[PDB]
Amino acid sequence: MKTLGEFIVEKQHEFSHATGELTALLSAIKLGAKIIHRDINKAGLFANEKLKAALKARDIVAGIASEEEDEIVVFEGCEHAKYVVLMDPLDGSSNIDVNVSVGTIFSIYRRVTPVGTPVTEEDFLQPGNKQVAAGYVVYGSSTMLVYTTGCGVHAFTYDPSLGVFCLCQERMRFPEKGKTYSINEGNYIKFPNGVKKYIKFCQEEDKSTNRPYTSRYIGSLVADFHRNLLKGGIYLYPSTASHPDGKLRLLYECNPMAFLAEQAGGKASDGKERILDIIPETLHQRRSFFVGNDHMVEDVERFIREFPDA
Amino acid sequence: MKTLGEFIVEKQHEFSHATGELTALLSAIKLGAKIIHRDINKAGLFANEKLKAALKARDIVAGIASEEEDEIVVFEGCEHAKYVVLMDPLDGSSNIDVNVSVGTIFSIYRRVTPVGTPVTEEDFLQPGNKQVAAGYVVYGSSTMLVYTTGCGVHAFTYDPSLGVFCLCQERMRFPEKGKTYSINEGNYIKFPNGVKKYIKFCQEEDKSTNRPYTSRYIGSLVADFHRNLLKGGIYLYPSTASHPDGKLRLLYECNPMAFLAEQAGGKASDGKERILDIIPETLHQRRSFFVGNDHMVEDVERFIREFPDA
Amino acid sequence: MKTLGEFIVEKQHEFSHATGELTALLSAIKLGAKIIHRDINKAGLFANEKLKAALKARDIVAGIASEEEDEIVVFEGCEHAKYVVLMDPLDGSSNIDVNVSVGTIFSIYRRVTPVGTPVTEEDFLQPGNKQVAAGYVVYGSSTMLVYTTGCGVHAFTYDPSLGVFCLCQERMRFPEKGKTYSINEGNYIKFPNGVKKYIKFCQEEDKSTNRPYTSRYIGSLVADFHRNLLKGGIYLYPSTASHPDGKLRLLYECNPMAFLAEQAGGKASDGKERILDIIPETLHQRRSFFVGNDHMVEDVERFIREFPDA
Amino acid sequence: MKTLGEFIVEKQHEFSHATGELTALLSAIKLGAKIIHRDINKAGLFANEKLKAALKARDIVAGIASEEEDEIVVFEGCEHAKYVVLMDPLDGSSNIDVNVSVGTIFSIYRRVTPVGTPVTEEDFLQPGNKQVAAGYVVYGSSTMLVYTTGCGVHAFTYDPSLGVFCLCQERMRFPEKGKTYSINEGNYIKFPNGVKKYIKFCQEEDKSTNRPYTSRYIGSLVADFHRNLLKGGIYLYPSTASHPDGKLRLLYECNPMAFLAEQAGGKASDGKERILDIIPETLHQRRSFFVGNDHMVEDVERFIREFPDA
Ligand SMILES: Nc1ncnc2c1ncn2[C@@H]1O[C@H](COP(=O)(O)O)[C@@H](O)[C@H]1O
Ligand SMILES: Nc1ncnc2c1ncn2[C@@H]1O[C@H](COP(=O)(O)O)[C@@H](O)[C@H]1O
Ligand SMILES: Nc1ncnc2c1ncn2[C@@H]1O[C@H](COP(=O)(O)O)[C@@H](O)[C@H]1O
Ligand SMILES: Nc1ncnc2c1ncn2[C@@H]1O[C@H](COP(=O)(O)O)[C@@H](O)[C@H]1O
Ligand SMILES: O=P(O)(O)OC[C@H]1O[C@](O)(COP(=O)(O)O)[C@@H](O)[C@@H]1O
Ligand SMILES: O=P(O)(O)OC[C@H]1O[C@](O)(COP(=O)(O)O)[C@@H](O)[C@@H]1O
Ligand SMILES: O=P(O)(O)OC[C@H]1O[C@](O)(COP(=O)(O)O)[C@@H](O)[C@@H]1O
Ligand SMILES: O=P(O)(O)OC[C@H]1O[C@](O)(COP(=O)(O)O)[C@@H](O)[C@@H]1O
Ligand SMILES: O=P(O)(O)OC[C@H]1O[C@@H](O)[C@H](O)[C@@H](O)[C@@H]1O
Ligand SMILES: O=P(O)(O)OC[C@H]1O[C@@H](O)[C@H](O)[C@@H](O)[C@@H]1O
Ligand SMILES: [Cl-]
Ligand SMILES: [Cl-]
Ligand SMILES: [Cl-]
Ligand SMILES: [Cl-]
Ligand SMILES: [Cl-]
Ligand SMILES: [Cl-]
Ligand SMILES: [Mg+2]
Ligand SMILES: [Mg+2]
Ligand SMILES: [Mg+2]
Ligand SMILES: [Mg+2]
Ligand SMILES: [Mg+2]
Ligand SMILES: [Mg+2]
Ligand SMILES: [Mg+2]
Ligand SMILES: [Mg+2]
Repeated sequence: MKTLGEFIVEKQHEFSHATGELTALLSAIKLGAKIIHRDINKAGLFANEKLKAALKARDIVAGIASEEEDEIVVFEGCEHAKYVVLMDPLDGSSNIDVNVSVGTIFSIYRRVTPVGTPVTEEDFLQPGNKQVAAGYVVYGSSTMLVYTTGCGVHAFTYDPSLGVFCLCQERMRFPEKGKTYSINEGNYIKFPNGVKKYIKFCQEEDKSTNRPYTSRYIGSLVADFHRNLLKGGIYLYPSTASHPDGKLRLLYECNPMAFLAEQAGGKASDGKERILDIIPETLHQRRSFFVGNDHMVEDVERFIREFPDA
Repeated sequence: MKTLGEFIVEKQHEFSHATGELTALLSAIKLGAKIIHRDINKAGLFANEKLKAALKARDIVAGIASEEEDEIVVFEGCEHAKYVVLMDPLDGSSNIDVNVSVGTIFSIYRRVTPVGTPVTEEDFLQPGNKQVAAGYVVYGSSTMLVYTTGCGVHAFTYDPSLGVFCLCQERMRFPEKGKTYSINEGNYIKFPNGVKKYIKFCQEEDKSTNRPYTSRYIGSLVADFHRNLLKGGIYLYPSTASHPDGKLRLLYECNPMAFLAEQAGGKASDGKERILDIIPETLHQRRSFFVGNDHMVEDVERFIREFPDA
Repeated sequence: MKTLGEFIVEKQHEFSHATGELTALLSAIKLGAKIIHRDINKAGLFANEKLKAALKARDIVAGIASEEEDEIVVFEGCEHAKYVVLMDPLDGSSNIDVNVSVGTIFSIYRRVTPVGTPVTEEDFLQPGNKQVAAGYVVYGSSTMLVYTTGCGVHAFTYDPSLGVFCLCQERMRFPEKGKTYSINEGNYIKFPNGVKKYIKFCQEEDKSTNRPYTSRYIGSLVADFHRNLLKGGIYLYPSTASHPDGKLRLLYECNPMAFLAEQAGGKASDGKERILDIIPETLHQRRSFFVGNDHMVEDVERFIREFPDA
Repeated sequence: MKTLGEFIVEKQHEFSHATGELTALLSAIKLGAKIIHRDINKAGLFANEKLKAALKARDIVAGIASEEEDEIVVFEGCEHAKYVVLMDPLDGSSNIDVNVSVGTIFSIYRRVTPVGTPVTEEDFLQPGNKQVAAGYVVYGSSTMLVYTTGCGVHAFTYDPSLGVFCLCQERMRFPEKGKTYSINEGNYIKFPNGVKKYIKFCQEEDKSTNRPYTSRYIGSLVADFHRNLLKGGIYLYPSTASHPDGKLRLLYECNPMAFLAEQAGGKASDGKERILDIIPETLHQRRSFFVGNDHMVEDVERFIREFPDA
C-alpha cells in the first residue's frame, strides 16, 4: 500500500535537483482536498478560501487564479515562489445542494515573470501545453484524487479509516474504446450542426461499433470526466445559445482536463484544434470542449468538419 | 435535532393500535442503510445479501422480493409476520465502480394471505396503491434517507460523526415548477413519438416558461429522482429498442417512487395511466415511467396523446 | 450482529404491558453517549448539558440529579414522566486533559412522588436496591456501553464505522477469581487499619492464591471498574484524611456501580454493609466503596472487621 | 494549523546537508501510527507486523530491533540505509483487551557499521546518548504523537476528521513541580529500601510541598509517562521479586523515554546513574527506571543513597 504523500516524494526523488517546492505545493493541495472532503460529507450536519488560505498560509505559491474571482490573487510574502495555480475549488457547485458528485480542479504552471516580484496575468495566460501539473478531486459516493505531471495519470482513493489517499493506479488510461457520451441536450437548439450530427451517430443501431451509445450527464465536469476516464466515453460542451463561445473556462477547466485526458491516452479539442495549444487571450476566456476517448473526439471533429455552421 | 430512530417511534404512537412490528421493520431498513453506506464509502480504499441476511436476522418480515443484478429473488421469512418487502438493494449498481451516486429502494406491503401461513406471490403482486411505506437511500457526496408511510415525504440527512440520520424535512414537496428533464437519449431511435416531441418542447427557447430546460441524467434512478424532488424536474424511461415495455421494474422501482412522488405533490405514470393503480401480473414486470413535477408529466402524457405510435 | 437499539426493544417486548417510556429513556441515554464520545475524541481538535439537554429536549424523564450540581433539575413539561435519573456525566474528569480513559455513569429510579407533579429530593434519595437500571459508558482506546435492569450485565462496543453500539456480551460476569487491586495509595496515611492490612495481604508471595496481586489505578472509577469486570479485580476508595467519609458519592457513583457489580456476580460494600441497602440521607452523601470480585471484597471486609480503627 | 507532515519537512530544511532519508523514516513511523490507531479503535466492533511490513515496504531502514510479546525480534532492512530503529510497537498490550490506554515507542540511531554492508548487533547496542530521535504515540480517549530529535519535545494531536496530526506544542516541558507518582505497588515486598522510603515520603502530610502526592498507574509506560509530562509526576519501575534487574527493556523503553524526559527538562535514571549514558551489553537488557520531574527523581536517588540494599 502506497500513500499519495509517499508517492509525491518518490517522484520528486527522480529529480536530483528538485528543491521540494513542487512537492510542498502538491502536498498542500491534497490537504486542501481533505478539508473540502470533510465539509462536503457534512452538509446540513468556503471551499474557495479553504484552498486559498491553506495554500497562502503555507508560503507555497506565487499566486492563484480562482474560477469565480474575476482577478488573480497575489500571495504576499510568496513573491519568491515560482509556481502559480489556477483552480476551480468547487466544480459542479449546483450539485452540492442535491447530494450529487462535485469536484475540485487544479492546474500548475511555472511563472514567466521574475521570481521575487509580484505575479501578473501574464503568468496565468500561458497555453495549456506549459502546465507543470494538473489534477482533480472527485467527491462522490467515495473520494478520489487524480493528477499528472507529464508522466501518466496517477489515481488515488481516499481511505476514511486511515485519513490518507492510497495509490489505486500509477498510470490510469482510457479503455480501448468508449460507448458513453455526456452532454446537456437541453441546449440542443443552437448546437453546432456537427454536434447534432454526432449525437445522431451515437444513437444509430450498430452492434459492431457498440452503438447506440448510452448517455450520462451528472452536471459536474469532474464527475463526468472521471466516469469516462474509468469506463471510456466522451464529454461535450459546445457553443450554445447561452454561451456562443462555449461555457467552460479555457484556463480553469479545459486546460487541466485536457492535460489529464492526453496523459491517459485520450484527446481534448475545441472541435477544430488541440486545447493545449490554444494561446489564451483573457483570464475568463471560454471555449468549446470535447474530451475523452480518442476515437470519439475524432468523430466529433469529423462531423464538425463535414457539417460546418453557417 | 431529531433522529430517525426517534421520529419512527413518535410516528408509531400516533396509532393507538400499533404493536411496533412496522417500527421494527423501518428500523431494520435504516440499519441496513448504514451498513450499505459503510461498504460503499469503502470503494477500494453486497448490499443485497447484507440486507437479506439482516432482515432475516430478526424474523421481521413474512417475505422479501428483490432485484439483484437484473435478477429477481424471493426470500421466505417469518410466517407470523404480516408485512412483506420488495426492494432494490443497489440501484444504479454500475455507478459504484466510478464513485458516482447510487441508491437503495424499498417498498412495504401488508400481506394479503393469512398470518401464520407461508407467503405466496399474491402477497407481492398488489397494486402500488396498497403500499404501507416506500422510500430510498441515496449514497452520494453525502447520504440521505427519504421515505413515506402516507403522511408526507420525510427526508433525513446522515450525520457520520454521530452515526445517526437527522430529520431534515417532515413533508418534502416538489417546488411549484420544474425545469430539468432526465432521460437516456442514447436510446432515442425507438422512443415513442410523444417522448421525442416532448424533448423538442423541452429544448424550445421560451423564457416565460423556463425553457429551454436543463438536462441531467446521473444514471441512478434514486439520484436523479432525489435531485428532481429537491429542485423540481422530471425523470423519464419510456419504451426503447432494448426494452419494448420500459426498463424499470414496476414492483421494485416504479411503485415505490410513484408513492413518494405523489406524496410530494408530484405525478407518476407509464405515459397513459397512474402507476400506483396498475394491477401487476408478474414479479418481473417492467413499465414505462414518467415521474416528477405534475405539469411536466402532464405534458408528456399530452404529447403522447397528440402523437400516438403505430 | 445485534445493536443496542435492537436489544433495548427486544427486552421491552418481554414486558407486554411496557409503554416504551423506559426504552425511550435508555435510547436517549445512548444518544447522549454518542455525543459525548464525539466531543471527547476531538479534544483540541458541556457533557453535563449535553445529557441534560438531550434528555430534557425529549420529554423523557421527570428530573435529573447531576454529580456536579448541588441540586436536582426538574424538567418542565415532563412532570408526567415516572423516571428520574442520577448521573455522573464525566467520571474521571481530570483524565480528559491527558488523553486518558474517562466515563459516564447513570442510575435510573421510578419516582416515589405522584406522576404529574414536580419531583423532589425524595425521588432521588431512594436506596440503591430500588434502581430500575444503571450503567456506564467508558471512553478509552475504544468505547463501550455497559448496563443492567436487573437481569444481568449487557455489554456493547461502539462501532465507529457504523455509528452504533453492537452487542458484545448479553451477560457479562466477573471471572472466577481476581488478581488486581485498584486504590490511590497516595492517601495511605489515614487509610483504615483493615485496608492497610489488606494491601499487605495483596503484596504477599503466594502462587497458590495468585499473589502478589498487580495494581492498576487509572484515576477513573468507570475505567478501573471496567477493567476489573473484564479481567477480575477490586476497586477501593476508603475513608482518607481528605475524605473521612470516603470520596465517592453514594448516589451518583456507588449505587450504580454496585448494582452492576452484583449483576455481574460480584460484590459492593462500604466495608461493613451492602451498598445497595444503605438508606441515603443527603444528595451528596459520600461513602467508602469496595467493589469487584466477591472473594476480594470479602477479604477487605474481613480485615476491616478483624483490625478495627480506634 | 500545522500538520506533522509539514512540520517534519520544515525541520529537515533547517539542515543544509539533509537528504530526506530521516524525513522518510519519521514519515513512515507517523503512517504506522495511523494504522495502529485504526486497528486499536476497532477493538471488536498486530501493530508489530504492520509496522515491520510497512517499514520494509520502502526499504527505509538498515534494520529494526523490536519487543513483541516479551520477545525481541531483529529484522534486516536495506544495507544502503544509515538509520536503525528500535521499537515497542505495542506498549501495555494487555490494556488493549480492556479498552484502556496503550502506546507505541520508537527510537532511532545512525548506524555505526559502514553503509552498504549488513547491520550488526553493534548498531543496536549504542548508548541512549547517541539517539537521533525518540518518540511515542499514545492511543487513549484520543490520540497524540510526541517525539524529539534533540531540539525539544514536539507534541501533536490526531484529528480523525482529517486524518492528520496537528502541532500542539513545539517544546513540551514538565511543569516546575510534580505531585503524582506512578508505580505498581503490587511488587512492594522486594522493592529496594530507598523506593519504599520514597513512597513513605510521598504519603506524608505536608502542604508546603504538595504532599501527600496523588497516585496513578495506568499500566502503560506511554500513558503514565504522557500524563506525568503534561501534569508533572514521576514513573517508577525498580527491581522487584519477579524482575531483579527491573522489568523495562533498556533499549526499547528506557532510552527513548529518557531522551524525551531530558528534552522536556526532566530526569531519567536507574536509581543511581543516567540512563542515556549506560553502555548496553545485550539486546534484551532490562534496567530499573525512574523518570519524570527532576526534583522527584532526585528524591528517589537520595533515598536510595540514604537507605542502601544489602
Ligand atoms: N513531486 C514531484 N513530482 C513530479 N515532478 C517533480 C516533483 N518535484 C519536482 N519535480 C520536477 O522537478 C522540477 C523542479 O522541482 P522544484 O525544485 O520543487 O520546483 C519540477 O518543476 C518538476 O519538473
Ligand atoms: N413507526 C410507524 N410509522 C408509521 N406508521 C406506523 C408505525 N407503526 C405503526 N404504524 C401504523 O400502524 C399500523 C399497525 O402497526 P403494527 O402493529 O406495527 O403493524 C401500521 O400498518 C401503520 O399503518
Ligand atoms: N427496554 C426495557 N428493558 C428492560 N426492562 C424494560 C424495558 N422497557 C420496559 N421494561 C420493564 O417494564 C417496566 C415498565 O416499562 P415502561 O412502561 O416503559 O415504564 C419497566 O420499569 C421495566 O421494569
Ligand atoms: N526531518 C528532520 N527532522 C529533524 N532532523 C532532521 C530531519 N531531516 C534531517 N535531519 C537532520 O539532518 C541529518 C541528515 O539528514 P538525512 O540526510 O536525511 O540523513 C539527520 O541525521 C538529522 O540530524
Ligand atoms: O448546467 P450546464 O449548462 O449543463 O453546465 C454544467 C457544467 O458547468 C460546470 O458546472 C462548470 O463548473 P462550475 O460548477 O465550477 O461553474 C461543469 O462542472 C459542468 O460540466
Ligand atoms: O443505463 P440506462 O439504460 O440509462 O438505465 C439507467 C436506469 O437503470 C437503473 O439502474 C435500474 O436499476 P438497477 O441499477 O437496480 O438495475 C436505474 O437506477 C437507472 O435510472
Ligand atoms: O484523585 P483520586 O482521589 O484518586 O480520586 C479518583 C476518583 O474520583 C473520581 O474521579 C470521582 O469522579 P469525578 O471524576 O466525576 O469527580 C473517580 O472517577 C475516581 O475513581
Ligand atoms: O504489569 P506491570 O508489572 O505493572 O508492568 C507494566 C509495565 O510493563 C509494560 O507493559 C512493558 O511494556 P510492554 O507492554 O511492551 O511489555 C509497560 O508499558 C508498563 O509500564
Ligand atoms: O432530428 P430532429 O427531428 O430535429 O430531432 C432533434 C433531436 O435529435 C436527437 O438526436 C437528440 O438526442 C434530441 O435531443 C433532439 O431533440
Ligand atoms: O508497613 P509500613 O512500613 O508502614 O509501610 C507502609 C506501606 O505499605 C505498603 O503495603 C503500601 O503499598 C505502601 O503504600 C505503604 O507506604
Ligand atoms: Cl503526508
Ligand atoms: Cl496521503
Ligand atoms: Cl438514526
Ligand atoms: Cl436506534
Ligand atoms: Cl445502537
Ligand atoms: Cl499528519
Ligand atoms: Mg466552480
Ligand atoms: Mg467548473
Ligand atoms: Mg439494483
Ligand atoms: Mg434499480
Ligand atoms: Mg464527574
Ligand atoms: Mg465520578
Ligand atoms: Mg510491547
Ligand atoms: Mg513496552
